[PDB]
Amino acid sequence: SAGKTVVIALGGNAMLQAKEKGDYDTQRKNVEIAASEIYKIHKAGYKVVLTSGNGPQVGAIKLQNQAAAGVSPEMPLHVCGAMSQGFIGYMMSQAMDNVFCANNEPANCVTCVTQTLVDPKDQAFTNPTKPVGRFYTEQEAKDLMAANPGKILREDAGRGWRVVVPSPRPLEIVEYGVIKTLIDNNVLVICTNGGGIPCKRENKVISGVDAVIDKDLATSLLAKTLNSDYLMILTDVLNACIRKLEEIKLSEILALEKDGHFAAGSMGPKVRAAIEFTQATGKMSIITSLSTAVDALNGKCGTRIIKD
Amino acid sequence: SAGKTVVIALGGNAMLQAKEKGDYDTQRKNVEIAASEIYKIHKAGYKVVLTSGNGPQVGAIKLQNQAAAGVSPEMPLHVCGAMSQGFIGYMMSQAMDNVFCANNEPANCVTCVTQTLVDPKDQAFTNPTKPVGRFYTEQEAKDLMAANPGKILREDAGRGWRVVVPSPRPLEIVEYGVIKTLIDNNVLVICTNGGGIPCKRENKVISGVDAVIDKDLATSLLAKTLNSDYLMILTDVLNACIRKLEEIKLSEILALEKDGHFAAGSMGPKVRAAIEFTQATGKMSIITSLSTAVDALNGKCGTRIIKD
Ligand SMILES: *SC(=S)N(CC)CC
Ligand SMILES: CCN(CC)C(=S)S
Repeated sequence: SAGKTVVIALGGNAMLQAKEKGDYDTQRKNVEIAASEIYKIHKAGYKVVLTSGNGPQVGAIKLQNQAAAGVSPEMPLHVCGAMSQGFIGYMMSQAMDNVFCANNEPANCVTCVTQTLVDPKDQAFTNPTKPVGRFYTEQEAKDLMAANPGKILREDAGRGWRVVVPSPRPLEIVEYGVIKTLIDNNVLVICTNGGGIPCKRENKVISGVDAVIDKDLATSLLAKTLNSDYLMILTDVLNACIRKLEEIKLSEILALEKDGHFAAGSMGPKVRAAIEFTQATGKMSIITSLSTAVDALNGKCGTRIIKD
Repeated sequence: SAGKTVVIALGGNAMLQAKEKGDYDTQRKNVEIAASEIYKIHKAGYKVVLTSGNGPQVGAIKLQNQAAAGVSPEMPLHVCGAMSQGFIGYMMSQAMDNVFCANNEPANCVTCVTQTLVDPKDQAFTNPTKPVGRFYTEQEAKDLMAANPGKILREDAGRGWRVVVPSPRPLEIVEYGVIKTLIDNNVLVICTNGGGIPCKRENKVISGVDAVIDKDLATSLLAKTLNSDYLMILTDVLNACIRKLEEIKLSEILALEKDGHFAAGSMGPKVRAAIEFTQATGKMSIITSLSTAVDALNGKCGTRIIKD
């Protein structure tokens, strides 16, 4: 209630380790591991807003929706997104309620279904870039496409090939006002799972567009709207590398960015979201592993991005 | 801020009319027509908690998970419920946002993923009861029940066959405290979609159990815990009939239930629900149609159950 606010973005490893399978039990066990790292942040007295990504979960749901179109009507990707929030938000808040009760603190936590407005004219709708669901073999992918020419797949960090979808820039977290209310009251809020159900607003009406927003760009948005004290991005990497970055200034990480020093790995969007947050608020952004989250806040490690 | 609280439970006709197929646009429209009716109550200045049922939606998701098992990991019933909460909740909060903005009130609504504790030793777990998904033929039910020995199907109000799942009585809404924080702050809250994801607690750890909870009892319990000033079960039918029932007594409606006046149709749990709320709270339960929600509160029509 006097504690500072940290907005924390979980990554894949909160549910799926290096190419496990997305069965419920595997994911829950992963989420219970994450929930104990996050609790420490709560215990240290910070107010927490928890987001996460979508990739495998919405991918799997859209896959189940194609594979069963014969039997049950097929749902659009935005509706699949909605279902992923239900699912992810469910594991998250169940795992957080158990860690709460495992420390004899009454459960006080919610997941909010979350819409995120985007520009329908965004170039991302002509150019899918965001990998989702399962990994396929180069040859497995090559032929999956020959079957369904609509389907686009691409090679994902070398690990294999993946279905790819539109990933527009997030403009507004629709439920922003309620989230703010909930942290003002010290609720551990879970939301913006997978970046929010992409939508557009067109003369006073919101409707779902088919896409998966970047979990980092969208969490940066939310964090800066909430005028949060910290932005944390949680990976399975100990540091954002280029060499690794420890405490680093906005000026520097900026020059390092425009010189394509992050152009390879998956760190490009994360670095971009840290930068945007620190530019907009002047407060610190952190990129560390799920496993060193408290320590980063404490100054002990991670990449901490700071104002000039 | 000054408004009384009404806890409102939507029925099927909220998302599916009779003989409609459960694709997205069909469901969105029905939701949109209900958002319109519910927005009158908000305008009248009531504090609104919105709940709904699940049956056709969670059934569909479970059928998708079954049908796509060769390709994607099939998820348990409780997870499928959470996914339906995300989908219904999304549709509902988006319609609500749209009505608000249509009438120049900025949006202020959210859907909360909800868990409902139940007793793992409820008799319903070994006597599957709650119908779910789409209607089959006597023909179509036995093939399924024989290619699936353990699939269970039964008739339902005289229209055809349907999968059947444990329907345990609800003991507690886990997110209750956060829901109450929300109406206290004048957020139109949508929760308990289909009665909430059935869970059990043992040893201070919550875990999903494979059921589907009757939406009405769960809202009755929610309203009862919230100390709502009203309980509204909305249906497509306009009175809890047997003689027409207008404003009626707790003494009397109780008797009619015992003289078995609702017993075989589709009212039993709804009247039980209301009786139980008014009984524990001395507050008014209502059972009108969607088309007459305001009018009912406006003490024009309905079934208005009242204490002696
Ligand atoms: S940073 C850096 S150099 N690495 C690889 C050891 C992080 C995986
Ligand atoms: C009772 C029929 N009706 C209006 C005539 C609705 S269910 S909306």
